[PDB]
Amino acid sequence: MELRVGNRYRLGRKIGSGSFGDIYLGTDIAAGEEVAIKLECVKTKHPQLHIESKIYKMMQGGVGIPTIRWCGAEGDYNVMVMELLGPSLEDLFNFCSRKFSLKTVLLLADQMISRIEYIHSKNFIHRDVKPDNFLMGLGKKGNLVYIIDFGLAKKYRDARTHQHIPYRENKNLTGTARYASINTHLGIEQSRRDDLESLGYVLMYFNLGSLPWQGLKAATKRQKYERISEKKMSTPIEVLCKGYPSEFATYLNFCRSLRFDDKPDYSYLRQLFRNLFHRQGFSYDYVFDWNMLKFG
Amino acid sequence: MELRVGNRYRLGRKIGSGSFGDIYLGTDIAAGEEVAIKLECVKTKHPQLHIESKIYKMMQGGVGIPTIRWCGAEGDYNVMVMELLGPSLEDLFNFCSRKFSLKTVLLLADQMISRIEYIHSKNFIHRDVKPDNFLMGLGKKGNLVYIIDFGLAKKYRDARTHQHIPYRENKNLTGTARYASINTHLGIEQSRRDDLESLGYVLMYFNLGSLPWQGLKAATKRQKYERISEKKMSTPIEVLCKGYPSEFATYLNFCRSLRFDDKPDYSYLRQLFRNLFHRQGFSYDYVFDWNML
Repeated sequence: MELRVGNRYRLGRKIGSGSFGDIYLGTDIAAGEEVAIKLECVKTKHPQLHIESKIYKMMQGGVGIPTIRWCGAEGDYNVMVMELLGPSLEDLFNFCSRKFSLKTVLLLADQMISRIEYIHSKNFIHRDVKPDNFLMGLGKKGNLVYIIDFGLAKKYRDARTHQHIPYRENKNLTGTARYASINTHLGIEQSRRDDLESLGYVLMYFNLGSLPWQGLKAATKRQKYERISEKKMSTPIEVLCKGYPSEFATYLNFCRSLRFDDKPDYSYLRQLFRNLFHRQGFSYDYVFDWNMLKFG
Repeated sequence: MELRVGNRYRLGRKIGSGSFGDIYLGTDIAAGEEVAIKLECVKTKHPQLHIESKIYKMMQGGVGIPTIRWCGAEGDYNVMVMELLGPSLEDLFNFCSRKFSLKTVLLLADQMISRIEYIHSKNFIHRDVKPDNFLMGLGKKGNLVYIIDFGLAKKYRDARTHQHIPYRENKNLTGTARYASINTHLGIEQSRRDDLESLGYVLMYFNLGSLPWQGLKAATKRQKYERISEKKMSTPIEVLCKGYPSEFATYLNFCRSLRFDDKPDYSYLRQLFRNLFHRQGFSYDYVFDWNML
């Protein structure tokens, strides 16, 4: 027979995986809406999915935040049902043969910095900023970048008093070593500035095709991240951003300078890229590389 | 047979002397890792080790604080094993022909000011700030400045009431006289302002290569101190910092004006240098002087 979670959610193909497990394609039969079901094995060891849902619900209403359909349990699984979105930026990147033009990077950067700014206004740091955790909407929302996966996210200040978490060393879960900030590598607690730094890397990855510390291929020993850490701290911003508009190097440097508790000047950051956008004479249409690909 | 402390670490070369003990090289036989061993003879008239191990423990979790591995009582000694770290800022200074470039000095100044700030948030004052008490980490943490040696550390306010300690004078000089603040030389009770003033002299030591009171000939130690104090008190900060970015002069001045119980504004003090780092067009890379050799 057919497999249906909840009652209304027809389970489907395994379309991917996230932090708390796998992401399956599903269908709300009682509504005919294709949705995304994420299910974590009831008792793994650290049942973090009931936590992620909480965050999504705190962010509910924000621009570019996926809507949650249902949260609950079904046997050996606790399922979260959320809005199915378009391809991730990684998919689109590969789709474009791993080549984003400056305009698209600038067009994207503007929205990515806004999603990041929003999570922070709600007292949280994302902690795992990568091209996979951003998706494009569908249909009418086709030009809006969405931010997903609040698995490694953390509250960085009291939601009432707004008192920032203290400066100490990390005793938590880390994200992708490839887009990690230098502090993450130094073993320091992550905060607002670190989310923006990784973005600097995501942006440079989109411009470069791949990062310099990417694919070092180390030995069988436990830490390959030691090489990444090194390659990363040894590669100066001026060399990394070589051959590109200074706004990118100026972006990374600024983020590196910020103190653990400084509130970032987001507008300044949006300002750098917009000025460059207007300079190169770009129209602010939401026509991206992947839209032009249909004509060659 | 082989010298084995607590049946866990083999003892090695004495690599120095802490505030009240000797630091020996050690090897966690099991994990093979290199550690640092501090020893205090049980028959000491002024046991501090049990006090110091406690302080390191309170400090645990802070950025740049060394880890204590084990504490044990051997036959004739009390033992405190802690993680071994990299070279100190003195060993690197000397390695670098005793010359630190502006950005290396600024990049360190920021971390050094963070550590002191941290300790103060824990209700303690270091009271012996010098380059020897600052060590770089190992491997990936090799870009992190650590603070060590809490042997002379004193609590400056109640752990609960936060009632700052009383003003007292006629005290004795505590710490290296070369970096000791003018107040320390005047036998005045130490507080937060003193830890930061001394850090000031440490920065200029890195800039200048030597300090105006360093090298005075004297036989008697109190005579030594008397001379050092004289030169120090008689050397204008404006003159001292001659030719270096005013920020340093601004720093020492600020420090020498905080009232005894004043809560230093560590952000302003850091903002000076971060602003200077910025005006010099310095970029944020973790490559230091010693890395260009």
